[PDB]
Amino acid sequence: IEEGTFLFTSESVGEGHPDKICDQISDAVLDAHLQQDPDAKVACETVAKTGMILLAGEITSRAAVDYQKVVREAVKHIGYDDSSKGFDYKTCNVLVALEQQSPDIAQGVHLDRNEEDIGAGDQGLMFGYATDETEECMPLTIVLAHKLNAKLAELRRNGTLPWLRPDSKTQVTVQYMQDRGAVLPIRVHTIVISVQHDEEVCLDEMRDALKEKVIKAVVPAKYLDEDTIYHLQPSGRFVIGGPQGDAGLTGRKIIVDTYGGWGAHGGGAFSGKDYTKVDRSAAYAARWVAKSLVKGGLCRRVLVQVSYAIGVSHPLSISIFHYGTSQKSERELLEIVKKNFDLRPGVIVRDLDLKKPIYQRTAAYGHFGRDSFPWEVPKKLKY
Amino acid sequence: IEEGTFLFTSESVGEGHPDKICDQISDAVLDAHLQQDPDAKVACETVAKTGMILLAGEITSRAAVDYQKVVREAVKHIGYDDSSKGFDYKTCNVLVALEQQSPDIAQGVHLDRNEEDIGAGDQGLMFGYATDETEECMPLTIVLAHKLNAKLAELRRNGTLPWLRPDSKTQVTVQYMQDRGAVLPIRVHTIVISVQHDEEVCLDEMRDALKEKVIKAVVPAKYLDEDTIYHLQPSGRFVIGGPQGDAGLTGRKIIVDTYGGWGAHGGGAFSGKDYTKVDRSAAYAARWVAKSLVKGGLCRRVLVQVSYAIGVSHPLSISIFHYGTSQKSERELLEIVKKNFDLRPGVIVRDLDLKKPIYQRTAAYGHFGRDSFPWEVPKKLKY
Ligand SMILES: COc1ccc(N2Cc3cnc(NCC4CC4)nc3[C@]3(CCN(Cc4ccn[nH]4)C3)C2=O)cc1
Ligand SMILES: COc1ccc(N2Cc3cnc(NCC4CC4)nc3[C@]3(CCN(Cc4ccn[nH]4)C3)C2=O)cc1
Ligand SMILES: C[S@@+](CC[C@H](N)C(=O)[O-])C[C@H]1O[C@@H](n2cnc3c(N)ncnc32)[C@H](O)[C@@H]1O
Ligand SMILES: C[S@@+](CC[C@H](N)C(=O)[O-])C[C@H]1O[C@@H](n2cnc3c(N)ncnc32)[C@H](O)[C@@H]1O
Ligand SMILES: [Cl-]
Ligand SMILES: [Cl-]
Ligand SMILES: [Cl-]
Ligand SMILES: [Cl-]
Repeated sequence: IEEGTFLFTSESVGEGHPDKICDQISDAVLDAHLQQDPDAKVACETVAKTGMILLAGEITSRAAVDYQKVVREAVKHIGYDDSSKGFDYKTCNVLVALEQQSPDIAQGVHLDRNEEDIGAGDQGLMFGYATDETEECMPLTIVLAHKLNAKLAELRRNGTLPWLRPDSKTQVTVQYMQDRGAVLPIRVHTIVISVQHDEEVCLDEMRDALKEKVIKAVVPAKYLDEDTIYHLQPSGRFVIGGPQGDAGLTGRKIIVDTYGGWGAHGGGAFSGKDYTKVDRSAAYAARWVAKSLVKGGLCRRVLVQVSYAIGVSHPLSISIFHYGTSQKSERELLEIVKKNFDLRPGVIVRDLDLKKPIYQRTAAYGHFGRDSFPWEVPKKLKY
Repeated sequence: IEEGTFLFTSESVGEGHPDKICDQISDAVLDAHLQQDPDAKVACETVAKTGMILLAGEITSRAAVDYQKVVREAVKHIGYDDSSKGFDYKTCNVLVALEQQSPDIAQGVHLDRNEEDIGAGDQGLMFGYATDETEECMPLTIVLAHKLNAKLAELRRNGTLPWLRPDSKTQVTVQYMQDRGAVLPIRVHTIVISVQHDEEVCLDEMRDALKEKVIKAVVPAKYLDEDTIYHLQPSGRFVIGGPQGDAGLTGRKIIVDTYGGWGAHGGGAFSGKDYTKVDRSAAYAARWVAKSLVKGGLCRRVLVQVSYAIGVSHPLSISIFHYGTSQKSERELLEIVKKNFDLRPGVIVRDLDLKKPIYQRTAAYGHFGRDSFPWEVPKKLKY
């Protein structure tokens, strides 16, 4: 490691990783409610183990939702459709333990409140991060990690590698060069890929395909060299997978959902939650602030913290850290943020269109850096 | 905010917060297995909702564990012992969905392996952090947040404030001064406390007690001033609480368990997992490295990243970032770490005594900065 350079690692998981199954189901449930009742109050956890999807949590909604159909359709989309794969949407158990939202929360947060003045749905802290090292303003480590999982699913679904199954994990270590507080990717140091597979395909066939058809189809050759380390199917066998291999829960992939270890995290999970839960809406808004600061040329890399008290609409405080990449001071950046953004949840909902039922699309491959969701479209800053 | 100073926020939760209930139950289950079989393979998730504790996951163990008794005793200790509190260990449902560990994982990780050479139980990334701003080398924001929750439980259990219930959350914002890469606490900017309570006590009595008997008994007066903001029972009413108010899951408080937003997090949860799951053992070891570097006078503040591939014993890479607080270079610090530590899980287990059934004690008030656990006792460094 040359002075002024360093390593960093991030991971991602595939659509059939059991924790990710749960995030996607939680958001399928949220979307189903929002399609009928844009003001649904949703706090839907999902738990997955062999043969079982359990929904647990709190929903107050005017919608009439068929949980059996919504869950099973989400599992079908993921690709768990036969007992030979370890899980089947047609024949699994779907159990439901859902109640109304606590009236004590409801009265303290949103009852008889003007929408713009709705209180935060909980206390908590949230961070937003952006880095100009990729065009979409995300760490390369996690971008590559996500793309490796997406490539697996693509080659599963197109029948190229029909021995693949939906459960996968990847991990990418990149060497970076310091650049005036920004970072510049140099090379890929190590790649890990583990993916569930059928009983017939042998290890050598898998490792060859993972290198030639997955890694080389994703990672630019300029980052790979004779010294890159590859751990491909390092466990040696991964036939049992999905929830049968490992329980899944909603909100157990919060670093995969965000910045891959870069930046910071306040702890809150996204999936299964409507916009009044600031764990999601304020994290989305903080990403939007950070990405706006970088795309607007004020920063090359930036971290934002916000925090809330349950029942209180305005953030308790906001702070900006620019890694030495701005000519503006911390105070000046905060002034710019305060003049251009309003981080009350009942204003974020409007700016980011957070009653729209697009949340299942966020629940795999990261919530940030993809598909021009509203929090990924920078706001033009006035100052 | 004077130039060179900044705000930071962290939160904590109490023993009866539903997510924390689940962490404690998961670790009660782990400890019960370890008491009989020090080599138990445990991956026990817990889910909590009104009237229900569900265990889901994978356990291969020679122990004979009474899950009904272990779960109910954990709930009793927390203090949920009557339907008037919303949850009762005597009369709740305890459901069990536990299978053996996947044989495909077992064969790739530990079967027929020398203990020192056991593979990591999963891939993943983990960070360790330490900061000399408190003697126990933890961020003041989270230390104060934890202590506020502990004070609530103390005054509940001693009968001082008998209207308190076990579910609580706190959040502390501190203003800091930059100090040569270290940080120096200046003042407490905002405190939030929400705690479940009985039907009889009024809001004013609670807010007065929270200020006079909780905050003043925890936070040094030197940090509190006329401008400190207090959000005490900000929702106005919190009679419904525990799992009845909000579902809980294991591993949904991973930032409360660690550094309160400081440092970084790799995503893995601790509770319910034996030492072969590097999400826990390598995070503990990385804390131990970081704390050793600060107590050994090499750093004032430091962040360490390690990462693994399933089935591979040695970390894929290690990196140290010292925030400008060391005279040694990054390369030199890494050399010192490599000469003094061995971060294979099958060596960490020995150094940190990770077959010992002490894990339920880690599962509330943070895993770090408390009680001189082995990862909190610095290693004397040779160099
Ligand atoms: C003059 O330009 C510069 C000057 C310095 C930097 N460096 C140098 C540097 C060197 N080593 C490591 N090793 C990784 C570690 C985890 C231990 N991390 C960094 C970080 C990148 C992640 N940083 C911490 C972090 C991680 C998550 N949140 N924050 C600090 C950084 O920024 C970049 C440009
Ligand atoms: C010369 O001495 C110095 C020079 C600079 C520092 N500062 C100055 C500073 C100023 N503002 C904020 N606002 C909080 C933000 C979240 C946005 N954070 C910092 C951090 C503390 C948390 N740091 C990021 C972080 C958070 C989690 N992981 N990393 C960076 C830091 O270190 C300290 C001593
Ligand atoms: C390794 S498991 C966690 C440990 C597990 N609960 C146990 O009982 O040991 C975490 C994830 O790794 C992946 N995985 C499961 N089986 C695997 C195998 N045989 N080889 C490699 N990765 C596997 C799946 O994505 C799974 O969700
Ligand atoms: C606010 S709840 C999360 C939102 C919830 N699932 C819902 O349906 O709106 C998260 C935590 O806040 C706390 N909490 C629950 N009821 C509360 C209330 N009435 N006032 C303040 N905090 C409360 C409990 O610690 C709970 O676990
Ligand atoms: Cl996992
Ligand atoms: Cl929620
Ligand atoms: Cl919570
Ligand atoms: Cl596990």
